[PDB]
Amino acid sequence: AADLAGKWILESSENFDDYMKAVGVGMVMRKMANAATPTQEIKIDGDSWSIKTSTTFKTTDISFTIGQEFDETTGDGRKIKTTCKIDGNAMIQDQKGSPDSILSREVKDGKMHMILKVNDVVCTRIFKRV
Ligand SMILES: CCCCCC/C=C\CCCCCCCC(=O)O
Repeated sequence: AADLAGKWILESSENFDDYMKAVGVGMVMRKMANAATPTQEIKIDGDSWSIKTSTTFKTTDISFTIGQEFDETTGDGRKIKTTCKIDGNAMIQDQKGSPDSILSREVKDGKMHMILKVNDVVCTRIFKRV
């Protein structure tokens, strides 16, 4: 999953609104989130990762070590417990909370494919390298 490193910007999104409804995001925040075109900046050093997700207004930062659970507060304010793993080319972010989510990032054809899963919802957000 080493190629995930660098800076990325949203290029396409499918079913993000349904993902947001499923994790309980309110209408006002969903409208703002759907209207955003975020960047992700990903740094990797060994099993040390950080990811900064930015819009012009609001940023979130997380840092973690592969395999080691950490406390995370999502952009929408949910408190969760997250453990990140590597499965081949993908880094998978297993988020435990109310509800659980699984977020995977994998580079395919030079684009970062992010897949956000909650219940039976599958959201796909594709990012291009900046
Ligand atoms: C992520 C911070 C800016 C938006 C604030 C949170 C709004 C809605 C919750 C979105 C879920 C967070 C996952 C976004 C993944 C991404 O686009 O990179």
